[PDB]
Amino acid sequence: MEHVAFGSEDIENTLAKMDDGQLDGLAFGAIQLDGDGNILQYNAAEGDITGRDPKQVIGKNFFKDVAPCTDSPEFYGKFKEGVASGNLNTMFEYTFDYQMTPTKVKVHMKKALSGDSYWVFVKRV
Ligand SMILES: *C(=O)/C=C/c1ccc(O)cc1
Repeated sequence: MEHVAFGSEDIENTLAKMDDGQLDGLAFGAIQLDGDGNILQYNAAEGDITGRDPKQVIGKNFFKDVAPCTDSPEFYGKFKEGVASGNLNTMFEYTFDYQMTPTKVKVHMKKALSGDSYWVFVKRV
């Protein structure tokens, strides 16, 4: 297992150094998106939470296809403001309820170190 804590202030530095294998060792869900919301990476802990197979969701659009319950001002809207402003770093609670038992989570969205992709981090609450 990888020793990085959910919500660490340098989290994007640590994850920049990891391959696909190491992402699967995190204690929390990790999804990497491009500026359009297409899924670039999706780790095993996130599938454990949502029941999605990471190999099937990679390449799909998070907001249009995989997670329509996040297509809302409070989730997708904050993502789009962050992409546009170049500053994305926010934490909030949310409920995932599309094709799954309604599940309360804490979400941390943050821009990647290179500034051209974006992380969504998820843990149960
Ligand atoms: C509501 O539609 C949320 C869906 C969702 C969140 C996170 C995932 O990894 C997969 C689906």
